[PDB]
Amino acid sequence: RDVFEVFSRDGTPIRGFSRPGPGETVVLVHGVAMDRRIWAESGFLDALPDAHVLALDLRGRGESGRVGTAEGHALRRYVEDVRAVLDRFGRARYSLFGTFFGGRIALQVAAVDTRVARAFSFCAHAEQVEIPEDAVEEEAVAVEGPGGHAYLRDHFTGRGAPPWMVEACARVDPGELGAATRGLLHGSDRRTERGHPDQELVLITADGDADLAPFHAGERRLGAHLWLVDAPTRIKAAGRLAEVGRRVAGVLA
Ligand SMILES: COC(=O)C[C@@H](NC(=O)[C@@H](NC(=O)[C@@H](/N=C1/NCC(=O)N2CC[C@@H](C)[C@H]2C(=O)N[C@@H](C(C)C)C(=O)N[C@H]1C(C)(C)C)C(C)(C)C)[C@@H](C)c1ccccc1)c1nccs1
Repeated sequence: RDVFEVFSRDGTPIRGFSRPGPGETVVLVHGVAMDRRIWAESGFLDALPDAHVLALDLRGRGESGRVGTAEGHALRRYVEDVRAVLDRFGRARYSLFGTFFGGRIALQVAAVDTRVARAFSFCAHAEQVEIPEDAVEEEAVAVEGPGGHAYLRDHFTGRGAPPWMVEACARVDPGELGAATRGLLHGSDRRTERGHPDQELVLITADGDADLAPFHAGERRLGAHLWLVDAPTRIKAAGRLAEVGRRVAGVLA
């Protein structure tokens, strides 16, 4: 792997790795309490042996610049972070894959960037969501304080998350956990749109998801394809991420 840095629209440095390959260029977008190490740890990366893989750390996570404000964590800023990565590698065609909120990011990048030929959203749908201000602020307080990593660890353990997902939370600065959480009140509630007719949009979730309605809504509204994995919940579906990688590799082939 090679490392890269790019600068987002607002000056934030965005750092990542490039794993060269002869195949399609795939850009990987992690979730809120994660960093780019999840792709190797989950087995997703080994499922794409031929692809040119680009994996960034979103702002405030991993090796990328610190933010520390809620508006700095607005959805539009993460979209700018990903588009900067698309600029550095100069391709006309990219396939994006995002986990959890990273899926929402990938969908929004697809809406605005005609270089995105495919976008895959793992365990996130594309529809409008009502965000309860009070509960999100409460969660920001929990995650940003001294007990914040333990709060997330305990929650994800108790819901059967894979170990890599449990462990990743402790690698995120508590101040950025709080700011990213508050950032969800700045634009993340809106639905995403289709960027252009030829785009391939894929949503992935647990067959046991308690709320499949918005996933079906995306099939209808966006012409998205819905992929199911065997799991009772979205968190547990993350145990199937390597398997999903193999299915992505079948599309890219
Ligand atoms: C139903 O969702 C689940 O089954 C768990 C699942 N979450 C999500 O799919 C989505 N979100 C949510 O549904 C709600 N949102 C929350 N908090 C905002 C939020 O998400 N976070 C703040 C901390 C950060 C780790 C992240 C998170 O995970 N928090 C958990 C908490 C229980 C540990 C958490 O969901 N809390 C809740 C409350 C309200 C209880 C505080 C909502 C409807 C208000 C948007 C994410 C992907 C998203 C955010 C914005 C736009 C669209 C989607 C995940 N499992 C692992 C990673 S994401």
